[PDB]
Amino acid sequence: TDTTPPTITLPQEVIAYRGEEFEFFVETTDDSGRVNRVIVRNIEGADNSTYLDPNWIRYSTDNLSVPGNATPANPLRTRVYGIVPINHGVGPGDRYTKYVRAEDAAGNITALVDKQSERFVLVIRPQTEKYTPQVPTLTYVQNANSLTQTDKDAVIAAVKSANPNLPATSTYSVSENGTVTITYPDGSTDTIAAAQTVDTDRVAPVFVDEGRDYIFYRGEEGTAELHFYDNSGKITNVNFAGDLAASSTYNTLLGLGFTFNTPNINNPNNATEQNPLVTTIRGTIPKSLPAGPGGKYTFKVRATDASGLTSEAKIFRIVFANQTDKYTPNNPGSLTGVLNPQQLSTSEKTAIEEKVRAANTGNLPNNVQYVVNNDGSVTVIYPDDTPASRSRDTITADRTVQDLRPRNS
Ligand SMILES: CC(=O)N[C@@H]1[C@@H](O)[C@H](O[C@@H]2O[C@H](CO)[C@H](O)[C@H](O[C@]3(C(=O)O)C[C@H](O)[C@@H](NC(C)=O)[C@H]([C@H](O)[C@H](O)CO)O3)[C@H]2O)[C@@H](CO)O[C@H]1O
Ligand SMILES: CC(=O)N[C@@H]1[C@@H](O)[C@H](O[C@@H]2O[C@H](CO)[C@H](O)[C@H](O[C@]3(C(=O)O)C[C@H](O)[C@@H](NC(C)=O)[C@H]([C@H](O)[C@H](O)CO)O3)[C@H]2O)[C@@H](CO)O[C@H]1O
Ligand SMILES: [Ca+2]
Ligand SMILES: [Ca+2]
Ligand SMILES: [Ca+2]
Ligand SMILES: [Ca+2]
Repeated sequence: TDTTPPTITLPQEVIAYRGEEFEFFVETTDDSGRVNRVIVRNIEGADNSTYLDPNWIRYSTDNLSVPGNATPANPLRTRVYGIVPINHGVGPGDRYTKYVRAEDAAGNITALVDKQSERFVLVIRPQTEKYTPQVPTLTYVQNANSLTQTDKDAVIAAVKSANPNLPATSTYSVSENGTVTITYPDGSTDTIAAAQTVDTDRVAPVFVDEGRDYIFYRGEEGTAELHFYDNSGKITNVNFAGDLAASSTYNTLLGLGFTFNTPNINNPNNATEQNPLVTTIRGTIPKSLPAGPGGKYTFKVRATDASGLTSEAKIFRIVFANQTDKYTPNNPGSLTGVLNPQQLSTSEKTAIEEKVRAANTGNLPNNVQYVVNNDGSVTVIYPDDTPASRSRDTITADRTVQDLRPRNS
């Protein structure tokens, strides 16, 4: 006859967080392979007792009283589960020792012995003891002792972003100096100290292209890309009219129809070292302005961050240049024969221009004017050429002309 009770395997300690659900499994086997009952109960009561408290601890066995439910390979599984009430205590006495018994098909039941037989300890802990908040990226403010409401909202957002595994219903408050209090649904809390959340914004925005000269070719549309970042990574305004003198040159550039575009000026995180704020200046220096010593505009630009720290006016220049500096003419594919190198005919000059034009398509601007001189050399005149600023190239006669006179005897 089967005279042996079943074997019960279960965790000795189960940590349950106040307000959340818990669940774990009891595994029961017997030598006979069959178990008829699994029970969870308080230690007190008679041998036949099934009384268990509190009401929220629950349990269930899905396959009781069947052959093969309880062997080494197909153990009987009992689910113990429930939801800890939201107002439960979390003091050292907020724990529960409950006893587990099993009975086989021949009636052998496991022994029940206070503090000695099969049992688990259910310990109730606050939700804060389950989570460890990640420190956020620093938020830079005007005054670390007295944050504004947009500073507080900026800290909360950066704490939320670094902690996406905190409970959905967690509430957050930021103190006057930035100290973050995370409050969990059970009322337990957590604090991020001001040192890890905020700092007084002390450094103004950096103009990366300080002292740069951007070459604009007269008569050709060009662009200049200006770069700024900030330690906060946020820039709220770029100013080109800081003082009367900067306001005048800048106003002069707008008169020529230049535009100034900063597409990400109203966005957050728009100005970091890696991904800097970009101002693009776009326009054409007309040919009426000549290149040379005074062919330039000196600008002073200032940028401000969200803490209102404005930088000291910094400098860049637009520098005018002639189209000749940018282009280099191709030589024609063959020379043109001339009866007299001293003085080319009209037809001779015409064939030369045809070949020089044909060799430069895709290289020089389509509206370049070629002047074939009397000696067969070629003046290339670019569209921006003016008396006050010449923009021309020369192709020498030895690249365009071939003597066709016969040789002596
Ligand atoms: C049989 C014998 O010699 N003596 C027992 C005596 O031990 C028993 O006291 C209960 O015994 C169990 C034994 O596992 C625990 O020690 C009970 O204490 C705890 C628990 O851990 O379950 C303490 C805990 O702080 C309490 N939790 C809370 C939130 O207060 C619980 C809780 O009150 C109980 O689980 C109630 O359901 O008790 C200990 O009380 C008593 C039986 O009453 O006397 C002999 O039977
Ligand atoms: C503020 C002070 O103490 N005195 C200012 C004096 O600085 C200012 O003179 C202008 O200063 C700016 C600097 O902000 C430039 O240096 C101006 O010179 C140039 C330039 O911008 O490089 C010279 C250049 O040849 C000019 N380019 C042209 C004509 O193509 C330009 C251009 O005329 C201006 O940028 C147009 O605004 O100027 C220099 O004139 C004067 C005038 O604002 O006011 C005093 O009070
Ligand atoms: Ca047995
Ligand atoms: Ca915590
Ligand atoms: Ca700053
Ligand atoms: Ca040239």
